[PDB]
Amino acid sequence: MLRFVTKNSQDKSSDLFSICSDRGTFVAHNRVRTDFKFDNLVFNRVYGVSQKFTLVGNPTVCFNEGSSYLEGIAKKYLTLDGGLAIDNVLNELRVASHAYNITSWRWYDNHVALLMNMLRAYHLQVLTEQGQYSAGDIPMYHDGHVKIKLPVTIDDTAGPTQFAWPSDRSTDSYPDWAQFSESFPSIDVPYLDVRPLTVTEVNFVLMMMSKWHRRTNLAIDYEAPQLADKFAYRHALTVQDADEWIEGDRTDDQFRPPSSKVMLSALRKYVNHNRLYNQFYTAAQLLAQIMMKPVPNCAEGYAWLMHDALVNIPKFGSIRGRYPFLLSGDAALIQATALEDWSAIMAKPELVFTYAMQVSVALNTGLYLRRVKKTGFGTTIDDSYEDGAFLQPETFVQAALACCTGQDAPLNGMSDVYVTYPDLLEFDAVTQVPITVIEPAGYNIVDDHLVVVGVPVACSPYMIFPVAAFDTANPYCGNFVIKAANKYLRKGAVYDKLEAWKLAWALRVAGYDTHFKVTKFYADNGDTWTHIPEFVTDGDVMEVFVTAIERRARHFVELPRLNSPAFFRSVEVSTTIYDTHVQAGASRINLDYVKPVSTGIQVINAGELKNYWGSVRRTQQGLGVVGLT
Amino acid sequence: MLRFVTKNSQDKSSDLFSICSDRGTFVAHNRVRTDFKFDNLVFNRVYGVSQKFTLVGNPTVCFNEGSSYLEGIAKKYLTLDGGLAIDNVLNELRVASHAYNITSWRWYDNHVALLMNMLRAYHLQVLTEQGQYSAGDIPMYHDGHVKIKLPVTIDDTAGPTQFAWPSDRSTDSYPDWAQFSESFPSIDVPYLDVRPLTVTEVNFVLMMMSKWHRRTNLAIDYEAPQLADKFAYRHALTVQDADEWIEGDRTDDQFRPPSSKVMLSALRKYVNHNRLYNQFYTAAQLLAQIMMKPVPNCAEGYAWLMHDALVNIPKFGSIRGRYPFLLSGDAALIQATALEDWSAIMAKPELVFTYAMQVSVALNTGLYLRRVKKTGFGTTIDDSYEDGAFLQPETFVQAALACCTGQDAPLNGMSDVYVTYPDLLEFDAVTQVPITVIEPAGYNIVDDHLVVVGVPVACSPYMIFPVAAFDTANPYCGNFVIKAANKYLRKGAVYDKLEAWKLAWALRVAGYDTHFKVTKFYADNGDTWTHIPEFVTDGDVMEVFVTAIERRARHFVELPRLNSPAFFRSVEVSTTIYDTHVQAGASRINLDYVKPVSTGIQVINAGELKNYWGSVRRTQQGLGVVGLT
Repeated sequence: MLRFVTKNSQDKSSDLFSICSDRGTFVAHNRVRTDFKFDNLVFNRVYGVSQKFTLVGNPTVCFNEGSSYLEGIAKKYLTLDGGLAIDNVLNELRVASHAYNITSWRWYDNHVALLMNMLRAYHLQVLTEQGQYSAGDIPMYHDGHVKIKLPVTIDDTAGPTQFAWPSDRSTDSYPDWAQFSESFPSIDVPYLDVRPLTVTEVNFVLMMMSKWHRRTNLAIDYEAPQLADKFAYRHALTVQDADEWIEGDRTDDQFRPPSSKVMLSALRKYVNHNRLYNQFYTAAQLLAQIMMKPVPNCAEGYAWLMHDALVNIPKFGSIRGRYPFLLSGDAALIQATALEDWSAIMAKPELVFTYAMQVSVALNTGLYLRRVKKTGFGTTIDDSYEDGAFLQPETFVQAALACCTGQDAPLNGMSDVYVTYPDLLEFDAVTQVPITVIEPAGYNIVDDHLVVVGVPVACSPYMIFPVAAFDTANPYCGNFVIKAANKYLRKGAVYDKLEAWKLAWALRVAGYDTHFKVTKFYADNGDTWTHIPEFVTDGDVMEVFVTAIERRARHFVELPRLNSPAFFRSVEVSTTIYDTHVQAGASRINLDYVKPVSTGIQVINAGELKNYWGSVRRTQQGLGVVGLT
Repeated sequence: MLRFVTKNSQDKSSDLFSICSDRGTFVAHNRVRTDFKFDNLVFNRVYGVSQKFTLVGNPTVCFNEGSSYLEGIAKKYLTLDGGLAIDNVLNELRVASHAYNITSWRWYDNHVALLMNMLRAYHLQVLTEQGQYSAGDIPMYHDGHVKIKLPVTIDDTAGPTQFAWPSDRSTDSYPDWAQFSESFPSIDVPYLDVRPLTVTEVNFVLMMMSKWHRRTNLAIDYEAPQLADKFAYRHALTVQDADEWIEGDRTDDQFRPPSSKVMLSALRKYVNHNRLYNQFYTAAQLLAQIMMKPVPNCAEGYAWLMHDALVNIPKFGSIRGRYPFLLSGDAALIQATALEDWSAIMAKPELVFTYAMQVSVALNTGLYLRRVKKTGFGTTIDDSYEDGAFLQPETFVQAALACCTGQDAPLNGMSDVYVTYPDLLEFDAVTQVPITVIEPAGYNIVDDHLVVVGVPVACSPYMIFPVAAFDTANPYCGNFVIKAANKYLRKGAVYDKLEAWKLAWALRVAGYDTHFKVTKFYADNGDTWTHIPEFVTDGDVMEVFVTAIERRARHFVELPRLNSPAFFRSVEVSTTIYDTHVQAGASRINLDYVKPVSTGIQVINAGELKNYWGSVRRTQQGLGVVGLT
């Protein structure tokens, strides 16, 4: 995850932003300078381009059965090829079978749900103490023309301002827990080791073991039942503050949730003690992938925002506190990527939020990129693009990321886990958008409802600028030249679709709107980005007519008559970012703090694609899932 | 003096401004263009920077005893090494001793006070006929915050609008004068030869022989008693118009002071006839050095303006009209610098005023430069800077000029004459400034009084731009580059003090104010120059923190986030002057008119440092008084 953010070490550094949001949303400002080079002299415009992101979401959770993983177990009981040694654990058990039949049969170690719960609680408490925790509210689209407003399940103003405990006292049951220090396990039941945790951190862990009530519209407050019906924890001291709060003995005031630092320390201690590096890596990946979506500045863009995601979080199971000697020894085949990403998150916890911000934009753009690159602008005859990585729900987000940006998207590192949108597997997926009553201008409104085909572009690429989405030079590349039209006639300046869009974008930045035929280039002011129109994607057309290029009221850098001969000059456009700052209502990272803990940790760089330890690579032939090498 | 103004012949030319001032002060406008070169393309801002100068002053005069000089005497009675030949004058006297005992013993030729009186009267009459002669008035400092207002000894509005005679009729006595044409002197008393002067010019000379009453706050209207108690002038015609005005015979209307042209012609005739080139050169130097001070645009800057100067003008004595044959023959060892500067002033009389304007700025800046260069920003361990030229009061102004600007400051050319500030010999000199009652912002106000240490910078260098005050590139140099910070941390962008000031100045010009720690950069609008803050001078600090660089209301050329990595670009700044004009309420000079009169004038380029015929040179080791070579 860290390498993806740093673009494989851009000058061995990158930048991060902490989580901040008001009313469930936050703007993401930018400052850029766009050049215009014609007549061998340079003009420029410095403009502020913003981008709205929202934390509001309602994903569908699926706490179904999942496989077991024993990576953070001592090297002498695990093995790369020999796997789990049941003979060694029976010998060291201290007949054998008499313990086998009791509990030694399950072997269902998996804490992904617990780690995800602790992470989302940390994020929610961060928002709480920043004075910004509240019920979500999706923004409205006021543009004089057709207006969009969406509902929320919980009202913002009545919504809670404080992150209380997820579960509600005196309404639902809790898992039955009791401290357990016996060497010999007695009941087949998850045993989780929390020995080195303080009273408050172990209290927080076992309280988050309970079930989760949703009290807000945010995407990370999803519903979650109790991870285990019964369980026991390996701790020297018997903790019952949570138990006292379960009954009326402890009041709400005296059992307030801890501060963000305490939850972060609890998570660090838990993962370090149980050697849960890969499991936490998967948990962070999933939480970031479900974190948020970008608020569109166009009308048809909200169709992407209407969709809800489906997540496969595995059912919880912990065999690490059953036997004290499991963790005695260096951990077995811990992935190097997991170690470095874990060190990066623990050093800077905002890395997960920044990666979520990058991944939302990359995925939303890459879905459009794949719906276009399948047909290749309609000059691909067969189906030899091999976009099949989009099919299996696990490599959905990874394939979208790889298609949008050339970088290797990081696989989830875990089997039967994914974040997927089932209804958007196919690119000819129609969506309906509830729409208020205002006269139209060619937004193909049907029965007072925007009909949207496929998935729309809903964000500017200004947080991943070198995206290289297209092969040719374009605004996504950043620097491009504007060439003369293919041939000039009465209708005017036959232009190829992609080059026509490039010209339209450059003129819209420069202050001239353009008129097309087979009518203008509806864009956004705040975000002077002009999203690619449907004439590029439809593939029925290959040349387009630009009739007239007019002057907007907000004039800017002056250009000649581009759409006519003897007056056109081959201007070229280059933009650079001056200042970016995610405000609402930064922290530099370099590869100096990446150095992971290698003391008593066996590290394998190689991975097997069966467990999804790899990275999907986009090539010209198409996407492709590649191992970690 | 001329070479100092022309910077040793800048393209063999320079520029001058005539004296002009309203209410005792005059602005000094400028127009400059500041560049900003980053991303291989150039931005610029063209802004008007002004500077206020005031003629108001109250120097302390000291008409004490001084040495005698016989330079403009015939070559056969003076000698470079043999000196005054008393045998030759006794032979040519036409016993000898019988004339010795009478008058031939004194030999006290010195007219410096008379020449200075005629020059200041010329300047005052110029101001009078320009409709700008009035009582002085020091400007007030209105800035919303703490405000400064200073008093004046004579009220402006009640102050006279016309330059009347210095002395007051029917209040004080006058020197007793009578025409004298005898070959044989009778009484030991100064005898000054005014033979070729007209009636009005000789009248003006002998009237200025009287004592001077101050009727204005200007610095050149200083008090002066009558130069000689008794004297007689060598003139063919007995002039008594001044005598008639002494009594009631002549009214005020009929004895108005002459026009500026008449006084200038009188001075030219007097100095040419008596061969007073060196004496006039010293008089012009002194008058220019006391002319004026720059009005600061900062608060603590007025402390320099509060100070008063101490001047050593020698007591008058003239042995040149005693014997008609003294001036018969070519003059003896006249300095070449004196001749060329005399020719330049007579051709253009505004050279003295322009040199005064240059010298005020150079001296005020160089005092700060020496108070800093002694410690070398606090990385000099010993006292091996050899600033001892500042100690003796005679080479005070010269040392300040040499320290500010690399050019050789011209020595006074005369012994026991100086313009000096006794209390500012030491750089740890505290001064108090009367201050009006307004809430503070960190101007260390004590008991409603600005406490100021040392001497503050009170002027912009825009009239001497290539100043080269500092060794490194800086705004004083004009062109400099802005480098990356030494190292970046949470507080932000460790910067060396000098480079931090360079960055602050460049940003303040560009429209961004900057915040420092160990708080901003208080500067002036009208004069966008930002004076060097105390963190540069204190020498306790060597690195400074720049926290944030904000955008002012009056935005200008846009720059990226300079104080952060991945966003900083090494901008470079260069400024050039577009138009300068000294307005209130120019005259080009080239080295074509410099050609001095060499007919019957013996000229020596070499000089002896005993009589202060040299030029103090600043080197890296320190200052140093160097002869004329």
